[PDB]
Amino acid sequence: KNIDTVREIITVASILIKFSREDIVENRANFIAFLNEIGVTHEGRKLNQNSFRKIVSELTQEDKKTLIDEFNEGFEGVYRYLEMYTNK
DNA sequence: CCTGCATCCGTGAAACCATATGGATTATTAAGCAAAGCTTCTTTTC
Repeated sequence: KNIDTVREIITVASILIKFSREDIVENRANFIAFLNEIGVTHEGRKLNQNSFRKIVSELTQEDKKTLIDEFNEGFEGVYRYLEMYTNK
């Protein structure tokens, strides 16, 4: 379904903020322009801000859990250091 | 002067005035923004 399109969204976000290029995620319209030029596609077309908030909105809680769990896999070296000093 | 004793010092187990002043705080406004809502094009139904 659309869940796979969201998977490529967060994966491109993972590469994007992983390679020290941050400022293009927090602003939204330029980010959607970036996603449209790299050629992601939900239902045969480009991405609208309404369409973006729908596809983020129309979404299941367990799938969201799956997406953040998949997202945390690249950022493992940060989290091991993060929790090694919090084992109280 | 140099051999010979003493010791002793270390060492561990008040109030105000005045005057700037600028930095800190508050108000005030332009920008912007997410969310909503027209307007037309497809898409699905009988």
